[PDB]
Amino acid sequence: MDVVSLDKPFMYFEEIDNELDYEPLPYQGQLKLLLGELFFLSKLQRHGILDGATVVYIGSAPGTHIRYLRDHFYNLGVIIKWMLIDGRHHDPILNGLRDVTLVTRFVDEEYLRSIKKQLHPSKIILISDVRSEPSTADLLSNYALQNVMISILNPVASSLKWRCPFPDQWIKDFYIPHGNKMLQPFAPSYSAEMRLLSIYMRLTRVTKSDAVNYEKKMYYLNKIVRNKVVINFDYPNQEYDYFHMYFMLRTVYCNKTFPTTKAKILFLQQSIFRFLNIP
Ligand SMILES: Nc1ncnc2c1c(I)cn2[C@@H]1O[C@H](CSCC[C@H](N)C(=O)O)[C@@H](O)[C@H]1O
Repeated sequence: MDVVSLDKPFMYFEEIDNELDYEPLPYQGQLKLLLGELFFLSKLQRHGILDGATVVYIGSAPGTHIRYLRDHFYNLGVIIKWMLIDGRHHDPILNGLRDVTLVTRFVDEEYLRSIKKQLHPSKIILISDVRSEPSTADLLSNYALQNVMISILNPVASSLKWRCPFPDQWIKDFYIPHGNKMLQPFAPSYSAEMRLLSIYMRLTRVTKSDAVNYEKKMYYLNKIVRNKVVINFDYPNQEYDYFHMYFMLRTVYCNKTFPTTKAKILFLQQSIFRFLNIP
């Protein structure tokens, strides 16, 4: 790989500072979700709004990584209830947890109102990973449903699956919430997916020119940036994705104390990799 010297990685989409013309690990998907959700929920913990909340995770199955998320905050003493809702069955590793409610159901507008009624007036934190390759109509239907989740559940914060439809497959302008577009390390090599993180809802219009901007910015990120070795980085692995993961994991809280920040991140990465069975 090519070498580079960086003070920090790109954390949000807006920070990508170049574009490029697009051209055609074990269980890496669970690692991608676990890191982004650790990042999101740790930010909410820093703002002091996580304690006492109920996390409503829609599109959670199988959700093997969710067991690590729940165990992490449970051992920190943070009082969290989990509600995992998906039409498919969840990973059996999520069984036998009193603070984790497993729901086998595809959500619609009617069911969203019923769960809001039963959880009201407790704080709701929404995590959505719903999907269906998907067509642009599928994405528009998925993103419409995510808007319905927010307008009905009225969460204090939300993390939404966000991949803009490709410009050559455009159908119609649509609206998404305002928020920060978190970038995902260990995503597929040329994925353009991000997580929309919002702390509360004003809607924002997405156009075909935005789709072009997304496509070129994310290709430059995947083709150029993520194939760099950060030579100044003090870490056993200097590849950019590990550099990126390192900066996400340093916002994570820990019960154990460490002599250095590097020792803390190294412990966290080892803990995550072992649970996900990554060498
Ligand atoms: N309306 C809905 N209500 C409920 N779940 C819905 C929908 C719709 I539309 C789609 N999904 C679900 O989203 C998942 C996408 S991959 C998750 C991956 C998961 N986050 C993991 O950790 O492995 C599938 O499991 C699918 O069943």
